[PDB]
Amino acid sequence: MPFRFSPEPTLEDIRRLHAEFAAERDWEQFHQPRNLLLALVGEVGELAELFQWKSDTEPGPQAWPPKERAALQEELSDVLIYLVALAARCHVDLPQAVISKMDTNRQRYPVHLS
Amino acid sequence: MPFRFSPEPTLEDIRRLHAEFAAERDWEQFHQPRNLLLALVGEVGELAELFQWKSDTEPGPQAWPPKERAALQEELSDVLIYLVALAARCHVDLPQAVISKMDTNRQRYPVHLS
Amino acid sequence: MPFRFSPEPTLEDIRRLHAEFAAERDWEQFHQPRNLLLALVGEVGELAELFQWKSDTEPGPQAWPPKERAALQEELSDVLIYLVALAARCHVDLPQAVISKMDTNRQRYPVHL
Amino acid sequence: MPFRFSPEPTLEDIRRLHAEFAAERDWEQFHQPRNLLLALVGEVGELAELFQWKSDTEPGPQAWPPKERAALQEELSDVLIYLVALAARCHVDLPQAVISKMDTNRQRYPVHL
Ligand SMILES: Nc1ccn([C@H]2C[C@H](O)[C@@H](COP(=O)(O)O)O2)c(=O)n1
Ligand SMILES: Nc1ccn([C@H]2C[C@H](O)[C@@H](COP(=O)(O)O)O2)c(=O)n1
Ligand SMILES: Nc1ccn([C@H]2C[C@H](O)[C@@H](COP(=O)(O)O)O2)c(=O)n1
Ligand SMILES: Nc1ccn([C@H]2C[C@H](O)[C@@H](COP(=O)(O)O)O2)c(=O)n1
Ligand SMILES: [Mg+2]
Ligand SMILES: [Mg+2]
Ligand SMILES: [Mg+2]
Ligand SMILES: [Mg+2]
Repeated sequence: MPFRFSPEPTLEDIRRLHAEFAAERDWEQFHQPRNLLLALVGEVGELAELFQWKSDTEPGPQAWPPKERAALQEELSDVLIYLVALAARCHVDLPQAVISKMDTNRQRYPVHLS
Repeated sequence: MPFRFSPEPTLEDIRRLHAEFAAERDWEQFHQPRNLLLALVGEVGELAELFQWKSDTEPGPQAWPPKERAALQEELSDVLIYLVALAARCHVDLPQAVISKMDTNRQRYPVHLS
Repeated sequence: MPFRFSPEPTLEDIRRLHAEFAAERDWEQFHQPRNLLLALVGEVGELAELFQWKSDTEPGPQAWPPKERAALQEELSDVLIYLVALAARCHVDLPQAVISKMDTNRQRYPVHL
Repeated sequence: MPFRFSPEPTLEDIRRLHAEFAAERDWEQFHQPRNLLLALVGEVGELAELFQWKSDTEPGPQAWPPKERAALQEELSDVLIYLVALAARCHVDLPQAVISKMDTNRQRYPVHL
């Protein structure tokens, strides 16, 4: 059956949620751009660890066991949360940046040359 | 003045945009989970390169020159695009995964213990 | 007091040690190039975690506390071990590759500029 | 024909070579621990880029074409050079740390299990 994401939360919603979470704990001081970037790298590491010993032939993530699916959800989420936090801290409008990048991607790879 | 993201595109919008982009070029074959993960790692590398030689004291990303701001927008976007693609390819509902992770984050770090 | 690395183990020594370690456990099957690369990325993550919340002003790694020095030693080592394993699995002569790269680095960055 | 690394350069040799390279260009200022770490992450990205679109079935890195072998040598080397630089900047004796980690690895993964 066709797979889709839920319509919410949006990236703005996530930005706002993370900002409130950090503000309640007085963590703004820890959230400088290079801290957030290094935290992002750490979470990408954790995500990679889930895949590192998977063979070419064994079942893919759609079929992993419950505890492994849970970990996968969690690490994908941790990466997104820091990416949002980082983008916001740099005053980058991430949704609109993605539109611009996708337009650039189309120009670099025209369908008739691929 | 207060900074916010635009309300669109949503993560579902980005998922759909990337899927159409890949489908037009017959790239589904290249987009297996471990390919997407390695591409994500590559983009995180490019993002890190923008920050690597910045000193502690010099101005932050909010004040970088136009070409550096453009690169920053682009690499943040490339990371998000592959993260979305990866989540979708694993049938993870990324927005709802983030809600669950944020709830877990609150439980691990109660405000009165921090 | 001048800082230096110890003269051993060499990269070849590390290669041989890791290969024997893996061979004793019948782990050759797990050590394909893309597995090793992803494991390397994981260990780079662990290394980054040690630095992620450090401020500009607090003490630097030369002065970290004992437990943090120990963790730093361990994660730097984990990165090196997988890098060696990956290079060896690809039949790349890593020490000689480094010489070649350093030569190229000199050319790209002339001293007078 | 057995695969081995060359016996030189050693990690100490690489340390000394990189330190002189940086010192000649007055780059000590750029080489703070977190700069070196981020540069390392960048080079791990470049390494990953070489592998990212490879299929399961096409030839593996032992059999890659000449230009791809050259790139692989270079990116493996870039990762090693920054790892050495970072370890040295933190006054970590990387060869001896690796021995300690390998010992710990043996304990965590006993051969009989
Ligand atoms: N200083 C911190 C600590 C945690 N988190 C949030 C974001 C991640 O989703 C998660 C990571 O938590 P941990 O590093 O405890 O696993 O918690 C945060 O934003 N800032
Ligand atoms: N096989 C590919 C090649 C490119 N891209 C898209 C996603 C990134 O935003 C950007 C990366 O392009 P490049 O690797 O050419 O810089 O293009 C993709 O989804 N799949
Ligand atoms: N399949 C494995 C598991 C572990 N290790 C070694 C290399 C690292 O130095 C350390 C990583 O162990 P862990 O992932 O248990 O921390 O042990 C290895 O070579 N291959
Ligand atoms: N500030 C710098 C710039 C370059 N390099 C060296 C280490 C790497 O092997 C290579 C990276 O160069 P580039 O980033 O120009 O590819 O050159 C370095 O040690 N310090
Ligand atoms: Mg995590
Ligand atoms: Mg990019
Ligand atoms: Mg480790
Ligand atoms: Mg490089």
